[PDB]
Amino acid sequence: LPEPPRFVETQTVKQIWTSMRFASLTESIAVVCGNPGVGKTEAAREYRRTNNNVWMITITPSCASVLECLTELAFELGMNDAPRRKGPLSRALRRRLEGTQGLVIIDEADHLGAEVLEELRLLQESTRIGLVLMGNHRVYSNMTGGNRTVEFARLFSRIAKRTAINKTKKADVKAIADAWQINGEKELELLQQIAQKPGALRILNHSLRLAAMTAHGKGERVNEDYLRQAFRELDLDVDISTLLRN
Amino acid sequence: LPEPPRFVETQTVKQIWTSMRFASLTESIAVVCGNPGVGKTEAAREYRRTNNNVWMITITPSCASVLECLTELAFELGMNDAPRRKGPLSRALRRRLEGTQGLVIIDEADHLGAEVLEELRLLQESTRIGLVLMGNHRVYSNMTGGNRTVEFARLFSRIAKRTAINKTKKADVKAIADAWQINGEKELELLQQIAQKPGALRILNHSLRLAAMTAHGKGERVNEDYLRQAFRELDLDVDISTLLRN
Amino acid sequence: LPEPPRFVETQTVKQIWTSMRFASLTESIAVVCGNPGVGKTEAAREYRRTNNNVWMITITPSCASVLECLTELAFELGMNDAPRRKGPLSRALRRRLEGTQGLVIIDEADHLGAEVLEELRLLQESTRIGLVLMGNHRVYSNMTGGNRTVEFARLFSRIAKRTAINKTKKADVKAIADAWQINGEKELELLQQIAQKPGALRILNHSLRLAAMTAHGKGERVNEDYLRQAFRELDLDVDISTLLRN
Amino acid sequence: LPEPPRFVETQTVKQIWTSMRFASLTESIAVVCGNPGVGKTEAAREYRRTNNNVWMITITPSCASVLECLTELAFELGMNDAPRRKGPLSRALRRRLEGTQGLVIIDEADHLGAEVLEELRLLQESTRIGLVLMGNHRVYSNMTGGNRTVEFARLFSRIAKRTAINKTKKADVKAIADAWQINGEKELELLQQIAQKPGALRILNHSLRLAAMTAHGKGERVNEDYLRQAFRELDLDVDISTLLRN
Amino acid sequence: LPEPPRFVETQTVKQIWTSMRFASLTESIAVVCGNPGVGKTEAAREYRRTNNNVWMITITPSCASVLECLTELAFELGMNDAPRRKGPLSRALRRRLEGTQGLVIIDEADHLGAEVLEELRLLQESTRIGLVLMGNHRVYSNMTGGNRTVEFARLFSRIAKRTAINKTKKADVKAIADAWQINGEKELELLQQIAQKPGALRILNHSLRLAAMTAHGKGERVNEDYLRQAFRELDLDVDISTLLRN
Amino acid sequence: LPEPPRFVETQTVKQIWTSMRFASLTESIAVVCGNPGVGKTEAAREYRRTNNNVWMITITPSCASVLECLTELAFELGMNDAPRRKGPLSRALRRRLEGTQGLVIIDEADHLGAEVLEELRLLQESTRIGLVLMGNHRVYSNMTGGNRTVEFARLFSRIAKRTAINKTKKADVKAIADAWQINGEKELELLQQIAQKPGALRILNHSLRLAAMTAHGKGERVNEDYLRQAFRELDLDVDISTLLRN
Amino acid sequence: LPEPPRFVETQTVKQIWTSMRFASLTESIAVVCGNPGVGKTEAAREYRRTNNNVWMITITPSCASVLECLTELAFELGMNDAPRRKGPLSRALRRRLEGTQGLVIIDEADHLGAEVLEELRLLQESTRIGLVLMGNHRVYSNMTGGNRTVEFARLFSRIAKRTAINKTKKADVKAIADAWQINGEKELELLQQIAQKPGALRILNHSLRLAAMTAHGKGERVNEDYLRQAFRELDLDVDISTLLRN
Amino acid sequence: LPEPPRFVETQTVKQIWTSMRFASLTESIAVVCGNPGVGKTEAAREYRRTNNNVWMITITPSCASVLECLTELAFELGMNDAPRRKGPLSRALRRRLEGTQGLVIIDEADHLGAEVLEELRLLQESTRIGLVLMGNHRVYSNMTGGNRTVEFARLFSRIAKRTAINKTKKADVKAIADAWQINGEKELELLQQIAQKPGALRILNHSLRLAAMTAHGKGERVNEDYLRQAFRELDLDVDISTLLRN
DNA sequence: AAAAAAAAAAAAAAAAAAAAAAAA
DNA sequence: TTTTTTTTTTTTTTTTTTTTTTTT
Ligand SMILES: Nc1ncnc2c1ncn2[C@@H]1O[C@H](COP(=O)(O)OP(=O)(O)OP(=O)(O)O)[C@@H](O)[C@H]1O
Repeated sequence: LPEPPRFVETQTVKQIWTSMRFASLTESIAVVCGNPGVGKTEAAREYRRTNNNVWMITITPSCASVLECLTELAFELGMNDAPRRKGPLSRALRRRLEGTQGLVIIDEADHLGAEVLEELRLLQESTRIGLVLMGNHRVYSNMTGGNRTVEFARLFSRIAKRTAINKTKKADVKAIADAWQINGEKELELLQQIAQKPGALRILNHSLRLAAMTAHGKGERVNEDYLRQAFRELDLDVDISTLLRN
Repeated sequence: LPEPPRFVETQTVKQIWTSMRFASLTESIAVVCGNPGVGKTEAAREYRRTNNNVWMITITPSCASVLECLTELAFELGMNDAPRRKGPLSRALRRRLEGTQGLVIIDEADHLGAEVLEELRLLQESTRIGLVLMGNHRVYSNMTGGNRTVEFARLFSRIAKRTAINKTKKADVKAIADAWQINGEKELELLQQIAQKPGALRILNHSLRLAAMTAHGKGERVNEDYLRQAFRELDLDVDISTLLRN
Repeated sequence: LPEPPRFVETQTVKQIWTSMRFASLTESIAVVCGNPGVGKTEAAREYRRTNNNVWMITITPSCASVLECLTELAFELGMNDAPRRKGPLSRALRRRLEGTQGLVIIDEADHLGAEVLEELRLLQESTRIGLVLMGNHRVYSNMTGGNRTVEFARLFSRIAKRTAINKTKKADVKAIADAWQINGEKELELLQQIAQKPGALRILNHSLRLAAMTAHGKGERVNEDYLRQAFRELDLDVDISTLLRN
Repeated sequence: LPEPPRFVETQTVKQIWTSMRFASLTESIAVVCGNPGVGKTEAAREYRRTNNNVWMITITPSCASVLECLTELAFELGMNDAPRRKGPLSRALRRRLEGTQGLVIIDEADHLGAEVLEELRLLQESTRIGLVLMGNHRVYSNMTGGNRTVEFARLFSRIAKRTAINKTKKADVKAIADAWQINGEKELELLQQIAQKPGALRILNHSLRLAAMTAHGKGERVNEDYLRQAFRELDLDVDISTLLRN
Repeated sequence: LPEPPRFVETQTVKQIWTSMRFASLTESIAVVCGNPGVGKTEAAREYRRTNNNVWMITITPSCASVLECLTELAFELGMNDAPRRKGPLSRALRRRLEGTQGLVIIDEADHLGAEVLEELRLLQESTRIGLVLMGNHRVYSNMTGGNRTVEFARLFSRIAKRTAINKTKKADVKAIADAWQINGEKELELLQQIAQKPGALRILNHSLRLAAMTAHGKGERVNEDYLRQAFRELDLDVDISTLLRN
Repeated sequence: LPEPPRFVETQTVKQIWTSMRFASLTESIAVVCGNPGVGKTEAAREYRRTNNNVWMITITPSCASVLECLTELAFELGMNDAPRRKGPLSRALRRRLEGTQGLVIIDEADHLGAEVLEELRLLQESTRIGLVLMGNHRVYSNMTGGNRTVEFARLFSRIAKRTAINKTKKADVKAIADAWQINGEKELELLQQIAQKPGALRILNHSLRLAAMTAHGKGERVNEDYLRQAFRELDLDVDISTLLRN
Repeated sequence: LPEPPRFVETQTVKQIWTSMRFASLTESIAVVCGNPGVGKTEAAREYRRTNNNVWMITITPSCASVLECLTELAFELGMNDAPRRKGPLSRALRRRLEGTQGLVIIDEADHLGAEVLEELRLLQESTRIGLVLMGNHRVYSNMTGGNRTVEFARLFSRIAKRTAINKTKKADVKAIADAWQINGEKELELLQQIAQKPGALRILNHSLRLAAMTAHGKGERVNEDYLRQAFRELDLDVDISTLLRN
Repeated sequence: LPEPPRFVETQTVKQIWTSMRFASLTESIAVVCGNPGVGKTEAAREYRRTNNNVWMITITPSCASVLECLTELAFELGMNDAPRRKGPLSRALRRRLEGTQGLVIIDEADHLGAEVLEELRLLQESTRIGLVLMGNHRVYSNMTGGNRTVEFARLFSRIAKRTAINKTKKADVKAIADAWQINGEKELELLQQIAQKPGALRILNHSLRLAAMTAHGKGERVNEDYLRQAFRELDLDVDISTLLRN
């Protein structure tokens, strides 16, 4: 019956916000790398919404070059009239970002190459801001493993605080259930089981939203039956590569 | 005598449409991969024609790169003046697709590489639309099987609902026959046999259209004789790799 | 004395033309694969000459990639200003070929790989034209034999009608002899014997042209003697790999 | 005393020129494969010099790929600004060689692989010219011997006339002696003996040139003594793999 | 006391140089293969130093492929900007080497395979230069012995003059002693005995240089004692595979 | 109490250094092969440390191919940006090593095959450096024994000085004891007895270090008791293949 | 009732740990070979878990080659992006393992061939770590017995400490019983008798776990009856090769 | 009249299932070997069908090597894109089977060699699954009899539970008859007599199916007459050896 | 012990034609 | 006009190796 909670401050969200606060305070690059669906992107979005002078961009493979990444950062800054060349855009970003003590949150930073990462590191160094590189466990692995540990030496030195989010914690699903008004022990155990699945918090949110929608359509309250039905839906455990083969 | 039916709503078509509706509502990526000639592309085309704010593109090996796939998507959107660079085109697609709650159906998505699939994934994430990847069993097999379950981890994580179409069901051919005005039990059995041949509805439609054309030319009604003649035609059981040796 | 016939409509030519007409009407891929020198390439050329909206290309190993094959198809279309990229060229071909109900005859289609064949079948599907793959037994043997029957599954399902030309039939050589004004039973027997040689119809044409040229030079009518002299020429039965050894 | 004859029209040269004329007239591939030092390369060079619209290239192992062989052919054609890709170069060759009824002489053609030979065959077919292939017995042995006769089936069918040069005939050495002003019966017998050695005509030419140079230096006429001295030179009968052992 | 002679024109050097001049004049391939330490490499180096338009390369097992061998030849030619592909490099070598009547000296030619030797032979044929191949008995043994006499048939036919250097002759050591200011009969006998050892002239030069260095250090003239001490050094007659066992 | 000596100059070390100086001066290949644990590798390492323009590499079975051995040599040279192909890397090594009169110490050279040994031999010949092969008796045994004395003929001829180290000499262990401050006659006899054990100097060093560590832990001086305890340790006389059986 | 102990520090475990510590300190190869089921692999695993900079790999017959064994070691090191060639992987291992003074425990080292054992020995030499070879009596028997004591001479010389585990000792089973809370003298005697059976500690662990499971299911305490039932199970005394015959 | 039962849960099937459960629980290898046709393979297949995370492969002499056996195991796992090398395939199997608590049943394991059995044992050890060897008495006889019991010592120690199936038991045929709706005492005696014949359950099933087919053809019920006729059929007592010679 | 066959397959160039948008 | 870039790619192979097995 109640409207779904758009965002809840879980333990993982609190840790990620602490990492971003440290990055903005010490003015050094921070790495927030975790497995998919652990609450990273929504934590970054909520941090951007609730904190002034915080700018967040995502790195698509189309915006994975220096000019396109700088243009994305400028568009996030509101500089809709930014120059379309590398040098003028870099200088405009240096002028606009300086003196703000901001926090440029590079979501999906694993797509960044060496040149773009060097450009971002130089921008942070000459701007004195926080640069939170996000993504998956490839963010750290890109800066280590042979020739990459000497080319990325300066960038790896800039990294002050690094956070690894392996799996969604029990406190996270507990907070989500509390925000969803769920009290049943069986329901909590089912939510915890859904959490350990790949795409942890995404699958948890999909199951919760589908169960809430089904209960609202049927005019009843959400219980373990609706959660189980939603989790059995989505065909998560379907080996569809073998279904077509056989 | 009556005109052939352009499209008939079948069980497989209904399941695919349910998957599309779920993808558009939940705003998460869905996978619809089936064996050749099971009714995926035609159902997707009918969904696009009957529903507003629904966009369909096909992924040829020529349009299997980020720039070309984004250009195809823009051309589907009606943005005939789309930018020719990766970044500006991605931003234009983000502005155009946002706020529509649409459904971008990526037909033949098995041709997409890691880069293009990742870019489309990020576009869906930052746009809040539904992405329906189609093709064959290789769509799922690309995202699983070793090193590709950690590179495609995030893309696998967004996948909300996946639908398997191994072979066309009896209800599908029953609906096709009813739309074709076929009542004979022998004709129904012949259609059922025709469906299980490789390329189920491709061969079924070819045989039905040929039988109808032959009957109309001869001025008679369609019966089992014309169906059998059409099925014996098309040389499906011709091992044309051995008619030359022997 | 009479001028040689540049082309004669025969049984093999009639069957190949029936296959091409079926491919153009049903708008589905057709395969015309036979042994060398049976009357396939000339049949396709004559079909292109006598039928409008019919475009024929040959696939050299240099034009066996997607970009080069699409450029060859565009040049056949008269699009001498075709784009030099894969995507723009594919879209230009989609625009130009659409609405014509044409017939793209891919001569020597055995050279095409999986990528180019997949691109061509997708172009045919999105354009609603007839695609005729031509060549030798490898045209079909490429789409069967293990992993190639599941990668080429959709393309194999596209194949509506497949025609095998193992050896030149008796009616074919009879029609050619009639076009060459040959009545002698011994001459017909010699022509039939010449046909069964490898490179059947090429050897037939070479022998006929040589005999006609020699008879015209000598001022006499063509008879079995000139045919025998021409056939004993061309050194068909010369084991030239053992003449050097011995 | 008289200057050596650069080229003399021997019987083998006449046969090779007849094969070349037949290939250029019939517009079909011809094979001229013989033992080393029989006069094939010099006959081809003289044919190219004395006949217009005749182009000759040689196939080194570096120029044994499609792009490099096509570039060699273009450079022979005088197209010094030829494109550096397979497709554009093939199309440029098709445009330039078409309408000339020329004769593309492929010297050392046994080095061509299946791909390059197939491309050259298709170029000849779509250009209507004469392709002449030479080398050693491996030219024919490449297109025969099991799987090689079904892969090279079309190319073997193209072959109109094939000429074998096992060893230089008595007429060849007779013509060479006549051009060299040699009348002695012992000298003719010695030249015939020199011919039967491996590398027949190369050894013959080397011996004749050495004898002529020695006679000119000594101010005398060439006789059997100088021929014998030259033939005992060149160390043909030196088992140098055993001279080091013993 | 006097400085050692860098190079002395021995009888073996004279014979090798005669072979080089014959190869450069006749413009045909020559082979100079002999046992280790006989003076072939130094003779080639001195010929390159004292004669213009003479190019010498050595064939390491890394430079035993067509591309690397052609790059070595180009670097010897001074073409420091040679193309890195097979075809363009071959054409550049053809253009640069043509019209010079040079002498491409292939040291250690026994490492060349069939492909590289074939390419070098065709380069010499189409360039009209002299190709000199050195090494050991395996240079000729590679072109004879079964299937190797028919694959290497043309290359064997090209060979104009082949020179065998089994062991250094008495004239060689006599000239070396004369250049070294050695007159004692015992010293001459000791040098002759040193020559017959494996690595004839390598050991001879090493012993002479060591004796001269020791005499210069002691301030005396070189005599039989110093040569004997040097020859007893170098541990030539040490069965070092048995000193460890016993 | 005193720190262990890192390295001590002994008779075997002096002989090996004399061989290395001879190889670097004469610019010819030298062989230093001996039984395991005789002081070869440490002598080579100390020579590299104390002498400029001296480069040492070891040949692991993975680095026993031409490309990998050349890459090892380049990495020893400091060429961290060396090319990854055989030819360019060989030319880079030729350029870098030339004009230095250096000494390439090939430790564990018995793992090199014919190809890699030939490449290193030609590199030394074209560079005028000292190639000091090292290892065990197989270094020489690979170059003799039938067909191996004619394939390795040039390499064997180039071997200037070969040094055999069967067992560590009495002077070697005497110098080691002097560096270890050992005066007891019983201790000297025990060290000599330890020397004759297999892995002579490895075992001697292990025993000395263990005795010194035990004495330092107990606060006493090293005597015969500690050496005997260390030698009874290390379980050299344990027939561990019969302990498990019994 | 109490949970089973995952690991107990037996006397054999203490001896194996002493050997591993000696190998890591002395930086020399150690051998831990014994009869199966004595407590070797679990001791190595526990040592790896409790000590930092300790890497343990196992040698399957598929991982018995140099490349696969080095890849196994790299994967144990944590570099999932290790190069797949012999040389680059060896250099990456040398770089990563250097400066750590680690302990690479090669479990099941009896499967290693001469090449792989030599490569691991050289890696340990150039890295200064402790290589602990494990397995059965064949580990030593591979390095002794004729030709194998001279090829494996260096590897045998580098073996610092070798430890024999013939059978599980009384102290080991006493410690296991103490960790299992077993006090009965009859139970202790039964455990001792179980130990002397082949596969000593595997059988002991299986019997103890089955007895504990049966007691927990029946709600009683483990005594002599449950251990006797478990030992009579597992069908150790079943001559199953004679049951089928009779 | 009733359809034949596909499977019946017999006493032998129950014992085999108990052995498989024990193997999957104790995480140790189990051996299920018996006489041919005693209900082993079908019991294993039924257990695989009715249990999750259970994988069954058969070992034929074609797939009796390490690479092919691992490929078959991977194909059973559904990894149709498994690597083709020994090491990568072994690592992929280790990653896929780890944590699944699986049970790999190796049907007809007597064909496995020492290398493949060792690889499977190490895979089970490092994966913690249940390896069920299967076949005939050779499975155990390969692990005992001299040198085979010291080479297979570890594998023999790994074997937890071994089950012998000498012949089909009375309860087995009783359950089969009950599932086949047979009540006659004479029919039961005939089935029992059929069971003791070689190929016990294969022969019993063949006789029962033939009798049922004959009864259905004649429209009567199965009784002793039909079973006797079926048993006299199949030529079980026909000695082919003596009829042909005589 | 010796010769031949059938793969996987992974790292490394390099090089050349085509727009193609934008600022002064 | 003048320039600045820029980026996107598409093909070019090229090699180096790395077993895997299979038989005689
Ligand atoms: N429970 C059962 N009910 C009916 N038939 C059975 C049953 N178990 C086995 N069979 C029959 O046994 C035959 C083959 O299975 P079975 O286990 O006897 O083979 P096997 O000789 O052990 O096999 P292999 O030696 O190849 O592993 C079939 O005819 C099958 O019908």
